[PDB]
Amino acid sequence: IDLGRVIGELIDHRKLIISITSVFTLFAILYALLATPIYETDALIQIEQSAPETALLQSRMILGKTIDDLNLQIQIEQKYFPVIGRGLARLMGEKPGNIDITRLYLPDSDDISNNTPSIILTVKDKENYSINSDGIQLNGVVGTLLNEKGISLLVNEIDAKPGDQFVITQLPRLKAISDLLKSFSVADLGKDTGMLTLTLTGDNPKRISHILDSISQNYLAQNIAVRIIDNAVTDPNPVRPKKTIIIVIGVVLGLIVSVVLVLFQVFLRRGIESPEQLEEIGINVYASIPISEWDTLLAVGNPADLAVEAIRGLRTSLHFAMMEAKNNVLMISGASPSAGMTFISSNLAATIAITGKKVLFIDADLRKGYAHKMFGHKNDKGLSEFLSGQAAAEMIIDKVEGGGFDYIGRGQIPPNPAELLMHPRFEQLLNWASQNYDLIIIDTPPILAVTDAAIIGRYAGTCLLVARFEKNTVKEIDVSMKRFEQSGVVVKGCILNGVVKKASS
Amino acid sequence: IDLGRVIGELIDHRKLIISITSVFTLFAILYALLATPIYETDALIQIEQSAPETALLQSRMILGKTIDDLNLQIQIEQKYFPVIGRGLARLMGEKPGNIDITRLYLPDSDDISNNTPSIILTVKDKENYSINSDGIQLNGVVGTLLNEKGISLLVNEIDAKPGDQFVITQLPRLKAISDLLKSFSVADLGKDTGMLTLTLTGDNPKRISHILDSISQNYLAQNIAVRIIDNAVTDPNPVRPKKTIIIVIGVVLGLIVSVVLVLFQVFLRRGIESPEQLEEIGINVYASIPISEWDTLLAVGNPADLAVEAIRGLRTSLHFAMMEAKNNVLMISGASPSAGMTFISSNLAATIAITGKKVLFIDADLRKGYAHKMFGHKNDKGLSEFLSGQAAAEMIIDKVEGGGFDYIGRGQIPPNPAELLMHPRFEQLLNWASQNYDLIIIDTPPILAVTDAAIIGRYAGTCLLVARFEKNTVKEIDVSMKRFEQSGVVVKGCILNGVVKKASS
Amino acid sequence: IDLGRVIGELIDHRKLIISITSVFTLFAILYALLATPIYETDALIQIEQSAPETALLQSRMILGKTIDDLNLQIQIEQKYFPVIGRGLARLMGEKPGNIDITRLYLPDSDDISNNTPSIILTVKDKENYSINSDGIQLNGVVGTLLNEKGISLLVNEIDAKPGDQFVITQLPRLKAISDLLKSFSVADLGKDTGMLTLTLTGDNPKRISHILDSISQNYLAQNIAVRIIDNAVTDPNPVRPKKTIIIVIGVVLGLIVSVVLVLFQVFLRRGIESPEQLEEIGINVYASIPISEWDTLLAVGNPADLAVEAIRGLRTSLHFAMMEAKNNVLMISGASPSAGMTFISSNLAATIAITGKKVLFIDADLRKGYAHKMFGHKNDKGLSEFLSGQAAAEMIIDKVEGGGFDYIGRGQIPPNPAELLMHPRFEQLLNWASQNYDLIIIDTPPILAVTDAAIIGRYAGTCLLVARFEKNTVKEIDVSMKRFEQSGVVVKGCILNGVVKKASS
Ligand SMILES: Nc1ncnc2c1ncn2[C@@H]1O[C@H](COP(=O)(O)OP(=O)(O)O)[C@@H](O)[C@H]1O
Ligand SMILES: Nc1ncnc2c1ncn2[C@@H]1O[C@H](COP(=O)(O)OP(=O)(O)O)[C@@H](O)[C@H]1O
Ligand SMILES: Nc1ncnc2c1ncn2[C@@H]1O[C@H](COP(=O)(O)OP(=O)(O)O)[C@@H](O)[C@H]1O
Ligand SMILES: [Mg+2]
Ligand SMILES: [Mg+2]
Ligand SMILES: [Mg+2]
Repeated sequence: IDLGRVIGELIDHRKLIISITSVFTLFAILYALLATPIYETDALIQIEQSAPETALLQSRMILGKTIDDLNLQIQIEQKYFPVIGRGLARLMGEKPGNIDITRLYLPDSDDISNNTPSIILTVKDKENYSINSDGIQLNGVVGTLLNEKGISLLVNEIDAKPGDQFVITQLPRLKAISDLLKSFSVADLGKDTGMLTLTLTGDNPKRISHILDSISQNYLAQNIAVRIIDNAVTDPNPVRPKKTIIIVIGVVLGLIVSVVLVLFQVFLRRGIESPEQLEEIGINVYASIPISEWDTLLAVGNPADLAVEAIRGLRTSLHFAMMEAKNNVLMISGASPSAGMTFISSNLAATIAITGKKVLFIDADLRKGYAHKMFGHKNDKGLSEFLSGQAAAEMIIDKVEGGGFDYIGRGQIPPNPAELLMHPRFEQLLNWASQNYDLIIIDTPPILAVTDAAIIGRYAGTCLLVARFEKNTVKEIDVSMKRFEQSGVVVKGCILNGVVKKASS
Repeated sequence: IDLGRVIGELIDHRKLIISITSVFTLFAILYALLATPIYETDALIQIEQSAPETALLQSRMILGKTIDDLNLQIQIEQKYFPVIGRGLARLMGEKPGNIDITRLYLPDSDDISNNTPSIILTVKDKENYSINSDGIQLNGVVGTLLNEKGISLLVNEIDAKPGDQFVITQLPRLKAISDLLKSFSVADLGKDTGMLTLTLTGDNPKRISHILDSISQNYLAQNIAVRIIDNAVTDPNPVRPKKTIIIVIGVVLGLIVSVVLVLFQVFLRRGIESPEQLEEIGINVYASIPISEWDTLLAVGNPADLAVEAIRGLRTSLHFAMMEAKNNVLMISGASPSAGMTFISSNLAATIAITGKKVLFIDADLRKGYAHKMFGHKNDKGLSEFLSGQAAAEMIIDKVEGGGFDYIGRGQIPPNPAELLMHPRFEQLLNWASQNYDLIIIDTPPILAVTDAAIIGRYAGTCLLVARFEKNTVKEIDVSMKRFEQSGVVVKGCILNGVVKKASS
Repeated sequence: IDLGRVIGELIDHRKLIISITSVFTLFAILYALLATPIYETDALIQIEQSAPETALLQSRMILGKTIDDLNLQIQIEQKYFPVIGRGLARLMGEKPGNIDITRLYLPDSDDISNNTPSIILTVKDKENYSINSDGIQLNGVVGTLLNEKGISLLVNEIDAKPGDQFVITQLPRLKAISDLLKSFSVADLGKDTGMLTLTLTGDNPKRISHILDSISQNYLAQNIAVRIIDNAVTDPNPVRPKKTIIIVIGVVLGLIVSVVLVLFQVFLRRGIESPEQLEEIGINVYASIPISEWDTLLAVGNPADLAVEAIRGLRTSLHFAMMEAKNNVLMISGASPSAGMTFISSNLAATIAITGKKVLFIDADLRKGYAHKMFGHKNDKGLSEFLSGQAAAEMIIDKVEGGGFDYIGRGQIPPNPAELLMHPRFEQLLNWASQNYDLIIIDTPPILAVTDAAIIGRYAGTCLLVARFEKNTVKEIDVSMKRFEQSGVVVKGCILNGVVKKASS
């Protein structure tokens, strides 16, 4: 391999790479702007050791005393239905509300799994609110305590706009202790000094400072039955999410997945890339027709098309190739269907007729031939009707309107096309036509599908294959040439079709 | 690869390398001369340990006491609108001013984000000043305190020229402590001694000394409720920016990016570099025409041009190549447009006519032919009009004024050029002309674009391709030769055009 | 590569290597003999630890007390205008003078940058002196103190010749302390003992001993409110500059830069080195003419020259090469101008005429031909006048005086040389001359520049190229041979010219 090839492949697939990288970067930006910020508060205490004090601070007694003091077993969560509602509310500048609950007691269903009872509180005004646990609706008022339906609740100082909802959960004490212990860290920072740094992370910058102050005070009171140097304060810059590293990771991930996909697609290509691939085997490529981005003939609708220019190049190439041929019959065929045989043949006939030579076009695709549709037709009396014997040699020839050449349609689809094409009346037709016309072009089905082309090619002076640019492979074209030679038909060469411009070439 | 090639490439691209390196060095010099200088002050104290004292010095209690003492929570910044205004003011020798503020209290909006209120003070004279916070204009006087609009301010000892502006911010205490702690360092320097080195970096050489003295005094007073050996002094040589290393890094970065760009451009070149590239394939290069830096013929305006000398070399080469040819018709063609076919053909006709031989020039570029413009014209009755049949063989031939040879213009642009060129009247014209002239030169469109050149080349005794120096590639020229041979036209050889002098060759 | 080639290259470039190495060694010797000597004084004290004492000795309190005691803040420098004046004065045996200043107080301008005020003192005699600070001239006398113009000065014991000048600077205290601390070192030398070695380097062998004694005494007095074993003494042998290592480094640096330059020049050579380089391609080198270090013909002025001997060798080689040639016309040409075509042709004609054969010399360089100047001329009626038709075949032939052969000059420079040379009168001239002379030699312009040589070579029986020894390359000669063959001219071979003797061959 070489650098030029890889750079060309990257240039060709630029749209895919850009789209994938942009999608990944957009997802990264959305996550980094919608993820909830996490603040960190710190405190510094002095040990008058410090190896067992790390375990004493994280023991369930200290944390449990803190949780009992601060009522951390009442989980209040602002209610947003979607997974991005909270982030959108924060971005729009909306101020989150809060409720001070000093007493909560749910009926404690305590089944096998749901060990955490929860209710939903809807704020109707600054004073009253509605409560629903499992569809049971109740009404409560700030101030006076509520003892109804096995539910006890005391709510103070609602701070939210009316219509807001809050999920109130009474999680078990061990769950609260585990949650507190997950986000709480103790370090020595000197490995020998009495200095201990206590760290607590959480999404509420004031609550975490209060929690760490309570932890420190409880530990201090417990020890004297240690010195608090730095009481806990919260860093106003969140520690998570780290937006810049997230976005950089997203961009690099997009680039690497795009490069992997591009390499995978490149290594899985088998189609023909250039005429030199065919010419390595020993197949003369007589032309390369580009894609015409422009039920009518292109050589007639848009005579100045680039594809028609390539076809004129093919015409002047054939005027020299088709010399010293046994007759004036040219047979266009191919390996696979929808390669361009009818396009090539019809347009070539048009470009050769505009130069003043009489041209006959025969649609010998007795199976899926649509030439009569493209030329303007009387569908009666095609090639089939002549071959089966129910027509004459003069009632099957029609004239293309915007063309300048005659044509013979397929006719009705027969049940035995390959056996009709073997009748000697076909050779009689070709011998008769080879005296009233200057050129005869025959369109045929593929050869890798059926065998009609190989029957027709016996009476053809020149035979050319059509290879589609990306679809067919060199193996298919070689197999087709060999199958034609096995049946006694000499293929003059190939015609690459549907070519497009690639920066890797 | 070899050393000579890389040295030649470096010599050829010297201008690009010099420009890029100079731009990078200029940017580095601008940064190193405009970046604000940062001074460093040091102190040395003695510990009568020293592992917890590093944490005690950087604790928020000591720094907070220092900040409360020195009022470091009032941030005063000189106002320069651009990002280089301060550096320019320092370079021009301007003395920065300062204000001693002993009391500031802003209304403390304290919204979600802007936790730091700020005002702008404009100095009108040595005594009075103007204040604007959010468009609210107020006037104040040094001395008497200001208590207006929820704003309290006491300003003493303004030292600046009138018209200067100062941004006064009241940043939060924790922000001030964090900023102080970011630029403050403590080290032991012996890992066992009681000697501690305290270091403080800042842009004001006196303020940092005062701050470090206050830090040391506060720590000393706290401990006795330690010895100060070296009170803080400031090194007058700034520690940042380090100009020499910055400039060296800039120069080396410029050199490496220039070398990378040069290597990238060299590895992405595909055009023809020397006639030997064409002669490897087996194409006889008959000449190499240099660029003529000098609507007129070069072989006439400047007969002593270097390009005309190369064309005379081509003329004497052709006088030997064109022997034993079937007729006296020469066809100049090419692979891509704007390669030099009309330049080469017209100048060659001029140089062959100055030697006393009758020369006919034909502009068979029926699509974009401008020869009549270059020769002085009566645009009627060109090649088109003759081919279509509406003109005679004698009404199309005109004479070049400063030339010495006849010519035939294209005429009106036809709708079917390639089909006009196939008429036998073209061959009749060439056969008639081959008896009244000594040489016939035909200019043609490219062959990779259209097929006109391949129609004309049937009646041409000699055919030569023109390859542009850097534009065309060996692949294009090989494809063109093969496409000409496929149509029965033997190409004698090639003509390299637009050559320039490269030190890598 | 092989050892013989590199040894030969080194022998060939011996002069360059010797010159570069001698220049580098001279610069090294000048630096090592003009750099100011730096003495080192040492002391040894005993610590009754020693880790904090290193920091206590280098603290600003001890050094500041020393500087206040010894007045190290008054910098007195002997005035020499050049950067080598002090070294020259020391080498000539001149004794430096000194002044004891016990009180200095400058006005202390104290601007942004110049924090060190300074004055210049000129010694008029043993008693009085002149002072200038910024053009303000004052006169002072030893003894009585000076208090004038904001300048206070007390000068004692001037020791210098009259007319000497001294720069007196009052540098800031911190600058003096930093300078003292830069050259002062403390070491333990045992890592555990109480022994401390104090080291001080400076250019005054007595002052540094006094300074180190003061440092030790101040530290000793401070500690007792330690034992001084070895009071400071100065090593009379300077520690810097180390002359021998400096000179060795200079010599080795010169050798390596010379070798690098030689290798770079060798790898950048492209010219022809030996006739075998041409004979590899398949070009017969018929001679190799050496440089003639000796407006006249060499074969006439100095017939026994070595170059004329090589030309006689070429003559006897040609007498065999030029057999079976179609006529007796020899054409000397070349690739690039100033290769030796006229030298070779004229001298060859002289050496062939001295053997009794009639020789005609033609100067067909119609552009820059100076043969008539070298032969003695009547500049009228040259080749140009004959070709244009305004002269006869007998009025253009002249006789060389000290030669023995006839010649034809170019004549007036024409506007169309290449088109004059194509006239059939040139062939008529050559055919007429080929019957009255035994040999005809034609001198021509280069072929890589113009095409005249290729026009003339059609009528030349033998054609030889001239390649200059170092200038031309094998590529140029191959291109020239190919361009001659493209135009139908067979080049018999080459002639290497301007050869010199190289030890690498
Ligand atoms: N170079 C081309 N540019 C534009 N359209 C093309 C080109 N080649 C084929 N086609 C069109 O795509 C369709 C498939 O080609 P077609 O020749 O009809 O199939 P088949 O090869 O099986 O006979 C057709 O409608 C044809 O007009
Ligand atoms: N060696 C050259 N030196 C100077 N100008 C040139 C040279 N070769 C081509 N040109 C000029 O650049 C333009 C493009 O060349 P041209 O021959 O006219 O295009 P084309 O090859 O398509 O016929 C022209 O204006 C031509 O005069
Ligand atoms: N081997 C040589 N020894 C001494 N002088 C030489 C030698 N070769 C050429 N020259 C002199 O150097 C100059 C350049 O050579 P010359 O033959 O005149 O140029 P050109 O090859 O273009 O005709 C001349 O003055 C010539 O006399
Ligand atoms: Mg079909
Ligand atoms: Mg053109
Ligand atoms: Mg000369």
